Amino acid sequence: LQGILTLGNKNSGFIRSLDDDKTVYYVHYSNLTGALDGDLVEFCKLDKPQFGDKFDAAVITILKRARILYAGNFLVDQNEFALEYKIVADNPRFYLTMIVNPDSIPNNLASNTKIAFQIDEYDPDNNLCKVSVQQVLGNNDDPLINIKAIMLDNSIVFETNDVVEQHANKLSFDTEEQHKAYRQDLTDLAFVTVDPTTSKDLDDAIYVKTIPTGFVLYVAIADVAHYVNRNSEIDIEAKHKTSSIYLPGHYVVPMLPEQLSNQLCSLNPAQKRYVVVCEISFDNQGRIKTNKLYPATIISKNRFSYDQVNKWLNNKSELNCDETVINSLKAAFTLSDLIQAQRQKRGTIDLSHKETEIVVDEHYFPIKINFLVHDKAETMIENLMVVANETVAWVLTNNKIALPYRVHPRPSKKKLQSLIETVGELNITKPQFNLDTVTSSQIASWLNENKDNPSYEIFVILLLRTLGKAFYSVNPLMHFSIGSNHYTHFTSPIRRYIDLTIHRLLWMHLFTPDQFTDNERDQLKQELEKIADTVNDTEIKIINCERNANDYLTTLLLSKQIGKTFSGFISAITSFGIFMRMDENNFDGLIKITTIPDDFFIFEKEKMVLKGRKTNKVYKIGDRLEAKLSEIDFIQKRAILTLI
Ligand SMILES: [Mg+2]
Repeated sequence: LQGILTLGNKNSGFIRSLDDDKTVYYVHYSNLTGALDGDLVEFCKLDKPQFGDKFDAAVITILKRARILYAGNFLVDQNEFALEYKIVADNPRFYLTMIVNPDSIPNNLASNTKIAFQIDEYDPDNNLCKVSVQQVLGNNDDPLINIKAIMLDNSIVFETNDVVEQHANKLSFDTEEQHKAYRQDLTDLAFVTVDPTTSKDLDDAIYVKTIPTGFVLYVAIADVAHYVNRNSEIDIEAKHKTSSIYLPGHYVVPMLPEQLSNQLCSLNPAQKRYVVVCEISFDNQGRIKTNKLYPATIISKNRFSYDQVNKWLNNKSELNCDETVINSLKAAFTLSDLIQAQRQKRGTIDLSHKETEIVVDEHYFPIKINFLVHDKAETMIENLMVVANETVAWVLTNNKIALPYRVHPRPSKKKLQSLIETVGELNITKPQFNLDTVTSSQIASWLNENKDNPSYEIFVILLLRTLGKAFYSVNPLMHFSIGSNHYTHFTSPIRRYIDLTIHRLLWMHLFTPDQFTDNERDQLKQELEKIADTVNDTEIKIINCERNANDYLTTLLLSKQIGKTFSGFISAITSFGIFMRMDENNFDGLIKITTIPDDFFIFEKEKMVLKGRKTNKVYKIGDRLEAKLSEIDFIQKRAILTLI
């Protein structure tokens, strides 16, 4: 009766009901009744029986639009002494015909200008709507303007909020805060930051000490919850954003304003800074012995890039820093290798695979695609952050404090079975573990014994699909790929709202509980599941925004390479053709089913293969192919390939 509409191929789609069973109904284009992708609708089941799989439905009314603003290109032409206005929506799932309100059009608005429009009225029987221009965004051919339009279409805020920046500018460094009894003075320790050269997120610093029995690790995290009070204007805006946004060209939309992100909560060299420390003692095998969490004061001694540290590692350079910093870094790498070995022993799934980035010029035009490489300095830093994240999750759990976990459930038996059959056709071994009971360690061993297989890349790709997305939950579910029964996000509160919330929980329950009421603690506890829901919903939008931006920029790059031949492998098979992942750029192009030579090919859904009816030739996931880039579909932002 009520559900969320999702539009797909050919702008038919399906409705996911709001009931407990979350039942799915198919809806054909002709039965949408003016509804758009993501809208909440009232729907009825069709009096037709069942073709198969699921029931069919029709939309009755729209209960709530997914969006109020839509991006599009504005066109103006004069025909017969009369101006004619047209909008071409950016989103190919926006299928309605638009009548542009002329009183919304500035006299100076030229053709090929990106705009945002709203729907003023619509006619569900004719798929016609009246729209008004609400924002003029800029030249429609400018790639940065298209990236900003994509954010708007995904409901992602990117304009600076001056009110919030003004509130943030009132905050300052209180010199007396370091003399509070609850705040440990750590200003003598040789903390350092290690980050990408371009990053302005400097909210974590590390120091590692050797003791005779092993190591002491200090992970110092900028004390953002100390600066951002719950339900302040800054907090509300951060909670709306949920996260910083990262797009190509190192374009960042920060979750928090500048006076926090670049000053008071930026652990800049030689500045006193207030932090929350996770201090963990290890034995000489990398096993955790003890831990403490506490507010502190530090002075970072150095700001390093991954590049500087890696070059120092392979003796291709040297670091101009104190000897205390050198020894901390050496112990950090030693400790990190030990921690890595212990986590592999207990069970953890290394899902590393090929990853790329798009290089753009100063005008945001894409230049080339780079493959990212394994880096020993990132691996060390990430290893230490993971152990802090897991430790904080256990400390909060041990103290019976409700929190948002970062969870990643074990995948179902049926999904594993499907995976095993697909990859078996590629000479990936048959695993011996029980599919009901499979542990993180057992998946790791399975991956390890196939590391030399030529199809290891599609193996990891398919495994990642099988595992699906991690998410946040207040219920204590495992994190199957990290390998822990309890895990959360604690080390990045400058750019993730969950980490900010975790910090608030520490303060209100462990650090200074006497300064808060039980109603404050219970008010936050009661809101945790809605915070998790909003962050989860917005994470889907952010991932979609990244996918949109990557498809836009990569097809823009590929539009200058028509006729080029690419080698690659089949990454997916659908009823409308073959997706081939190109070796040279890691991007999926579409080979349309109808145009495949030498036979008539039929989609077989159970194995997800195309089979030729006359020759029995099979296309399957993992197959190696060569294909010619024949066109760019700019409507759907797809690269179309033809087999050669
Ligand atoms: Mg960092």
